[PDB]
Amino acid sequence: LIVTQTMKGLDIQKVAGTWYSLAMAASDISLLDAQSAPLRVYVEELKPTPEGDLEILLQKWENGECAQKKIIAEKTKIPAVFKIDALNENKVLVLDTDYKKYLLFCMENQSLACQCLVRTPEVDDEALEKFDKALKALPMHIRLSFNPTQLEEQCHI
Amino acid sequence: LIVTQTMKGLDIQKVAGTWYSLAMAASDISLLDAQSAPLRVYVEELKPTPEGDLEILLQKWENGECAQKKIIAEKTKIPAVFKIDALNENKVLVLDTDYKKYLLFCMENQSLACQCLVRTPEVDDEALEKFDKALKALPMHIRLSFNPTQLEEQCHI
Ligand SMILES: CCCCCCCCCCCCOS(=O)(=O)O
Ligand SMILES: CCCCCCCCCCCCOS(=O)(=O)O
Repeated sequence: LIVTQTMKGLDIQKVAGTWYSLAMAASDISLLDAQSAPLRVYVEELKPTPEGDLEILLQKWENGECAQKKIIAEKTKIPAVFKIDALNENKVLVLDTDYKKYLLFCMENQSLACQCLVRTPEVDDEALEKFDKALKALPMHIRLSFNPTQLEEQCHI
Repeated sequence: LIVTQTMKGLDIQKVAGTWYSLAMAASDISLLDAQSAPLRVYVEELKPTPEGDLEILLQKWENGECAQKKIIAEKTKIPAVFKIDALNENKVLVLDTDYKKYLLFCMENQSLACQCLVRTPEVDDEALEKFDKALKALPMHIRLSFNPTQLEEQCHI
């Protein structure tokens, strides 16, 4: 592991709905620098299933255009940790959430990216503070932040 | 203005010599995101002149390659503020320095980029702390950081 913050008592059902990728950070600049960078992903919505897996809808710049993406995170024995089936299986960790305003999560394979998710297209200073505090314990080298205008655009244009 | 930290008592002669661009931050992502981004510049050396102007040597990715650059910052009535002659004249502000370990500066036209400069190819946590504290009073949206290996490479490859 690298991340050692996970949320206790996570009720996955309650993260359902609309999210905005307010800020992102990664351990390597190449993970986030270009518009087409591997982990430069913009969360649209989370749909927990009844079995407790997590369907994710997001946007990614790929074809020289903003593409829709539907991916599936499978549950593990840890309620705050999920697993996506890629070539090498990537781990998703929910560090913290209050369900109604913000959610903080990291993705790790080694390399790592984290995001601050918010419910509304607004700069939540407080959620950004939690994000930054969760991150000082991590070796990040690129950090991005978006404004309310960009949050309402496809791929944060 | 946007930046309202400048260093008091700056002795420009004493910033002469070798510097490393340890961290950079900008108000807009486009200023720093790509390798060829406008303000993605890597400081090599500062040469104050006897009149008190400041010659800057730096590296910039431009031709699909890492290019050498020699630019001149002209003094103003404020010891911590200098002016580069571009199409629109850009202002350079020295926020803080201890001459021997770190220097913090911002460039502003509106948009803005700041850097944490260090003498040695080492992660100075303390200088990075000062940088981050000087920045919370600013509206930055992209932040980059480099490791010791990259600091010894041309254009931080
Ligand atoms: C509880 C938080 C939910 C996790 C948020 C989404 C993680 C997305 C991982 C994308 C990997 C790369 O995606 S790709 O389809 O473009 O290859
Ligand atoms: C005391 C600190 C000294 C200031 C550091 C250098 C500022 C460089 C501004 C580059 C502008 C863009 O440069 S360009 O030549 O590529 O167009």
